[PDB]
Amino acid sequence: WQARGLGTARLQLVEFSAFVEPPDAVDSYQRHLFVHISQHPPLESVDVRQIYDKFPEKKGGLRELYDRGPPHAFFLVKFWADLNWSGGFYGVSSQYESLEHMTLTCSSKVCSFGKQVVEKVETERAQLEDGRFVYRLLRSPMCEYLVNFLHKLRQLPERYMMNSVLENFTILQVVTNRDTQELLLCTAYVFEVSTSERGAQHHIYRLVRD
Ligand SMILES: *CCC(=O)N1C[C@@H]2CCC[C@@H](Nc3ccc(C(F)(F)F)cc3)[C@@H]2C1
Repeated sequence: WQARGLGTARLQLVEFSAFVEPPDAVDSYQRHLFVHISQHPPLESVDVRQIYDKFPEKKGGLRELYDRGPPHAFFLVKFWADLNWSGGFYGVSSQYESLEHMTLTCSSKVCSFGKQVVEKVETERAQLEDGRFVYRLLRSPMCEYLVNFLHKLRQLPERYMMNSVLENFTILQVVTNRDTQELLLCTAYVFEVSTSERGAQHHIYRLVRD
């Protein structure tokens, strides 16, 4: 009964991307993906206690949320970001899918050294498509801390210096039913840089606890 991708039975992540389009994409289109999960054998498990220290610890960080439950909704995603590509569009697209009509509240907490730095909260409503309800947070503008972070991260004269910086940089991402405050999906993101000739890639774990 364990999860096999990023989703419960109540809410599945269809696709998520963070991308940049260069200014000349209006002439011939071109999209560079920093990170990408597409979802059109169990997932491995990571103890949630090992990554507690990387996330905030008062209200709406990991200890309270996991003790809130439900335990099966909690995932860790490890990203190898692609960091080779000035004034283009920096974007996040998310799609979710579900069997209910809900209203989704998506929080994205960005944490540096395990304390929250910026947070964006978005509301999306179900639109019914083909017997299933679809939630489309498409082409959301990436918030300006992270765009500035990416340019300065790219500058770094070593690739292992980027991984040192990204070690203390995490994103926590909580999706709730707006009406009823049920947690549907909590995903913790930890970050490495990819090499240039490799693309972006990801590994998805379930978060489990004793
Ligand atoms: C304030 C930022 C914001 O609104 N969001 C939402 C989106 C949610 C989670 C993914 C994240 N996008 C990024 C992924 C990866 C990188 C990096 F630096 F390449 F590893 C940057 C942004 C944003 C945060």
